[PDB]
Amino acid sequence: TPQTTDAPAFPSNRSCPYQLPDGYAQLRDTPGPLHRVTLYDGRQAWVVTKHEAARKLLGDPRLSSNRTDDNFPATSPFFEAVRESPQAFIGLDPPEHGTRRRMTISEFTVKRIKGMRPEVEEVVHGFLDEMLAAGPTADLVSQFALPVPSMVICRLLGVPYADHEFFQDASKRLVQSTDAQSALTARNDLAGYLDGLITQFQTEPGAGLVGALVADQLANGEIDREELISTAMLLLIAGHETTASMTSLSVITLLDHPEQYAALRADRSLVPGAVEELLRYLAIADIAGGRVATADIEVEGQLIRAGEGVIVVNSIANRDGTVYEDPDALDIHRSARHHLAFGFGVHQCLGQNLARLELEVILNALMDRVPTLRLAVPVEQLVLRPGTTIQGVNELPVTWHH
Ligand code: HEM
Repeated sequence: TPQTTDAPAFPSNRSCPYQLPDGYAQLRDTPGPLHRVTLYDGRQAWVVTKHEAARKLLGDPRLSSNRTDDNFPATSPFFEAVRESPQAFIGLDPPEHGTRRRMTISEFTVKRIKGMRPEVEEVVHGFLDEMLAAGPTADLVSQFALPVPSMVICRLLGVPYADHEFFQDASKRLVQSTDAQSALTARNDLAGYLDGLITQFQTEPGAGLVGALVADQLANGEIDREELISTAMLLLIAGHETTASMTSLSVITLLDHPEQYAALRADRSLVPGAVEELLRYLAIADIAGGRVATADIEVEGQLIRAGEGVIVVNSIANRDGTVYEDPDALDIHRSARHHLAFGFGVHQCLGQNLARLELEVILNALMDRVPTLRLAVPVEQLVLRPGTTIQGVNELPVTWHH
């Protein structure tokens, strides 16, 4: 009995850190902007598998971001936790979405990211000093990839870095949770911590975004205390986990393309372009594109009906050969313009330029301070996270010149 299905199981896991899962390359190859998939609980949904339809759909207000909707395309138990938990603005639609997002934008402006560059370099070179002095081998993840953006986002938010063991652990448990209870637990841990910080700030105003939200919006009744907790938690978790994942994966990927990595070292003006290429190619938040239709939507002769789930899969859309010639080839010299690693439209990544600055600084610093960096293990021995979470590795053994 043939087992071929026209709604394959989704998501799928990467077998190579920088290549689409076999299932996804297949989805990519099927003509038409949309394909049926079967989600973990048996329910069916659409995935968007082409670049222009991804942009169009991400821009269509008929696709809601409400993750508490009964028909939201839950991809794992994490989403069961999401569905019964309070929502940050990532799960809101206009006009509510804008009123919350605009409370946070001031920290992420181009001018502000510019003026973070000296601070990001200090943090990066700080953790490099320590790692290089500490041993001849290291886990790049715990010793460098994670602490750097952790310290940077903590200062932006006004979250004390002194508490980093606690909130880094809770962030991991939440984002990488495989069951709903573990996710709810990690969320509750972070929420109680952030609640304490809020009270503290009400007594003694504090620095950072959390400090400003407490002194301004909360005091005016413009945000709920619970919403402020959700907002700070989103930025705190996004701020840690995304750039950390890009760092480890970029290192693995560049070391597998030595000719391009050498070109990069020889001409640092190539770094911003290389960062855009690595973003396109690694697409680490590739299912952070879930939606539910609130009205019927016609998509090139296919119909998304009201109440149906839609996942905009940006890793697949980033490998659209009609936009990126030889899409599965890493090319730090290509134009990776218009890529969807950060989404598109009203929910386009708030932190995108912070992430870009961090990755530029990091790559330049590794090339400068540790040009002999190499993996301490074969790529094959690394353990990749599953396709239900942010892509990456939890451990990355590295070594360098003895
Ligand atoms: C390092 C690479 C990063 C990638 C690939 C990435 C990816 C994405 C994607 C695909 C979305 C769209 C979600 C959707 O449409 O539902 C998003 C939204 C978001 N990101 Fe990023 N992100 C990154 C870094 C960051 C950083 C460093 C922050 C710091 C706070 C951040 C904060 C956010 C927030 C708050 C949203 C929600 C935006 C909204 O709903 O209006 N991200 N991200």
